[PDB]
Amino acid sequence: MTTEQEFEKVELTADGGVIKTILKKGDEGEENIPKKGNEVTVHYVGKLESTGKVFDSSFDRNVPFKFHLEQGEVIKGWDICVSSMRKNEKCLVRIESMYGYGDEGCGESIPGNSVLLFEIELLSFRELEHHHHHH
Repeated sequence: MTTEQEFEKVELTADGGVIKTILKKGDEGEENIPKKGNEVTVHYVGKLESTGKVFDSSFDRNVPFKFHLEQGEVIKGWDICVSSMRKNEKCLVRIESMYGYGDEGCGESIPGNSVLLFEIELLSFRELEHHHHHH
């Protein structure tokens, strides 16, 4: 009956140091692993934790925007989350200044070196073997 789940955060995971919170866990899937360099489809949404401001724009709550993993658009914040997701799993990731485009300044909703939360749910993915076959 928990409305506020007592979840732990993963602070600086070994995949390049990103903060993500475990919400749902992948039930089972050996082949069910979305990794970088491969094509994945996910939706992102949430709020600005930096001030607790919930998202309310004409675009974010309306348009289903999705990116692909490792297309150069994603740096680290999404990268660690999606490359460690599962098709039946879900985590909340923290987009910090260095985890996002706080360097270049190119953001979407409110990119001001603030910490934002995006719920990433990997509904579609496809592991493509693009490496030389040893055997």
